[PDB]
Amino acid sequence: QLKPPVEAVRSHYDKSNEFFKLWLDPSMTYSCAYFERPDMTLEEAQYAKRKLALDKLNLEPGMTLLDIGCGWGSTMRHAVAEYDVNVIGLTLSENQYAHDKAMFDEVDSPRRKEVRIQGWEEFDEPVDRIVSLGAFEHFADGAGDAGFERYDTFFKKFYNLTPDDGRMLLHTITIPDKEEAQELGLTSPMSLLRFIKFILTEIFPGGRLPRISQVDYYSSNAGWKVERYHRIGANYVPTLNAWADALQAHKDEAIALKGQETCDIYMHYLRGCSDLFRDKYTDVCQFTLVK
Amino acid sequence: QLKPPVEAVRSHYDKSNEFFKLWLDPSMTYSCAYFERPDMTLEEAQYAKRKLALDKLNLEPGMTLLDIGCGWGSTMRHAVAEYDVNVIGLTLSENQYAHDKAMFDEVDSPRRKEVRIQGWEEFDEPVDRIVSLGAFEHFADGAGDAGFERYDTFFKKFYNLTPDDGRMLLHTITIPDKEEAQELGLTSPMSLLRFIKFILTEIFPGGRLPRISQVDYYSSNAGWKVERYHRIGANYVPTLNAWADALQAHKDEAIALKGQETCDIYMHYLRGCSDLFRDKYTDVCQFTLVK
Ligand SMILES: CCCCCCCCNCCCCCCCC
Ligand SMILES: CCCCCCCCNCCCCCCCC
Repeated sequence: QLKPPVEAVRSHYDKSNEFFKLWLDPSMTYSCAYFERPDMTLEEAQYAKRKLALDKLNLEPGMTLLDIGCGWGSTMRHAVAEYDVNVIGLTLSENQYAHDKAMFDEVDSPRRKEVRIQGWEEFDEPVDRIVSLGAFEHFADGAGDAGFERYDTFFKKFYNLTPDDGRMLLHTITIPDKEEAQELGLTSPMSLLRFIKFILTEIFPGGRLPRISQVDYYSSNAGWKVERYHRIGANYVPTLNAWADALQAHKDEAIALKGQETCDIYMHYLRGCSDLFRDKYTDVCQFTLVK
Repeated sequence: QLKPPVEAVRSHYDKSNEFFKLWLDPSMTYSCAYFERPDMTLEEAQYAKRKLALDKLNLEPGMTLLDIGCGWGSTMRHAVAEYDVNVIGLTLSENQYAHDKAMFDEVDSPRRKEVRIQGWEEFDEPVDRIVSLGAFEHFADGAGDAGFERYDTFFKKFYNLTPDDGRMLLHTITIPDKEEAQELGLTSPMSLLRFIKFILTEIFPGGRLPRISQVDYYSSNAGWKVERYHRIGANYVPTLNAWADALQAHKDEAIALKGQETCDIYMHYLRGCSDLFRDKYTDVCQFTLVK
């Protein structure tokens, strides 16, 4: 069976918790926010995003929630606080794991709070609901076994680990399908091609963005149905600008911490990606998957 | 002023003359062929391509021809033989220079035969005609001063080094303009994006493909007029398949020579690029530039 893209993932997310601390919001949510109201700060928007997702799971207290690619815990920690469920978080980052583990010590609840350095490929317990925010772009990747063919194992797996009322909220960056790209009038100048290369080179090695039809094909092949396609990628512009701005604001702390080049790399990364979503070149979609 | 992309260029073209010898035609022409007649071998097609270009220069004997990015000499060596002009060749490859230099010893003529390790940025003599086949994609590159803004220096320079009847045959891979890409129905799946990244990573670091309108803008800004746009990119499929096939044919010699990975890399490179032109994602154009 499958090998998790450990080293690829670690090269990014294990860059330094203090480094990310500088420019992420306070909840350290590392995925597209949700400006449900025009006046939310970034941090309130991250809450709104977490909420928005968790609400779709029809969670009841006592249930077990699996969070795949649980980042820095915000989603788990929020799922317990606001829903009273037990949570299991999957991550491949040592830093993220270290931090979620400690962040758990703080607040208390009769609910289970587990973070693991485990891949979805290796998970094998029964759960009630599933959430994954901004991790999916790594699932087509593997320790030398990459391929969208992997989505197939994925959806069939977690269809089988969940009850008959089982639900999955898959939140992920996407790219337009043939028909829709044409319809958008999308075009790929040389600057853009250089950028993606830069991204796949300096930021997210082995990352693969799905087309909605890919998520359909493999999900339904497993028996899933999409109760909703919530396209919300426009929110990534405010998000990404916020991150970029904060990083710039801490330019001197950041150069002090992980170096000159990295400020440049990440500023370039953050500024650049903003435009991708501005231009509708990329999107973010939240699939509500049911049986 | 400008610094030539020496190390970027050397990383590719200085891979090994024996290595390229294995799969290039016998003239070792490293650019899109021209199957002027359906039955030409690759080698005859390279001649047809060289001819096709040189014919546009209205060369007379005694004239001086500058070949920019003269590759492995085929164009120079052909320009003397069939036109009786003196030739200067510019290259940044040590291997290419070594080889053209020796290849010159062989055949003889009262005509000057010069190959130099010099950039177009550094050239400063007067010439009658100018040819450049498959080098142009490196002109927007520089030793830390890349940018299409460079084309401006280029065209203004060689407008000034040539007489009033001066002509330039610019032969280069291109990419579609906005309007035309849309019209072609072009689309950039993830596989394609991964590929370009692979290309700009493992094959042609810093390479930049022009849009026809870019060549127009900068050329005319210098005073040039395009007497013809000869689009001939479809020929690159036969060319690239030929190269790929030959390399495969010599798989064992090649693995013996520069290693396992490199056979893989270059097979992947060659096979892959073929499709780019098959799909009209990229093109090849020959600009006849006049005053
Ligand atoms: C080529 C795509 C690489 C895979 C995407 C990994 C993003 C994982 N989410 C957390 C970070 C989101 C940063 C925004 C990415 C925008 C492009
Ligand atoms: C991203 C583009 C890189 C710059 C192009 C350099 C090609 C210089 N010609 C000689 C080699 C031609 C090989 C075919 C290239 C097809 C893509």
